[PDB]
Amino acid sequence: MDVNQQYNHFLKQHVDGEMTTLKCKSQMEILNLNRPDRKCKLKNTFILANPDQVQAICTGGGTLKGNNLVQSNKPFSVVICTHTGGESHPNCTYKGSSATKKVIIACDGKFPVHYDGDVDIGITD
Repeated sequence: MDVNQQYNHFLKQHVDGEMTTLKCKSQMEILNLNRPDRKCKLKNTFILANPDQVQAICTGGGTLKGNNLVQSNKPFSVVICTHTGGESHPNCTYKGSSATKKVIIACDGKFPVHYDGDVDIGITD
């Protein structure tokens, strides 16, 4: 299929089948090192699934809400990394939490996307 670089960016920021609460420090450092001023991102949600399962949200596996937002019809295992302290790397502190939730993402045609990666995917149910 065709490459959508925003889809690759989405997978890098939000899709990791091997993510755990204990891995928040290492995974957030990766995201924070690419942010202007290396400001501590206040939250990031990781989906424990393969790209095909998440891409499907855009092509038969999701409910259209509003403003290009689509809610997955099935729940996903997620890991949420939440800021507890720091303004910038390397003084960022995170708490990891696990949940099972339908995810809310942006779809550009058949491609999950995130614009500016300054926000996060949504969770519900």
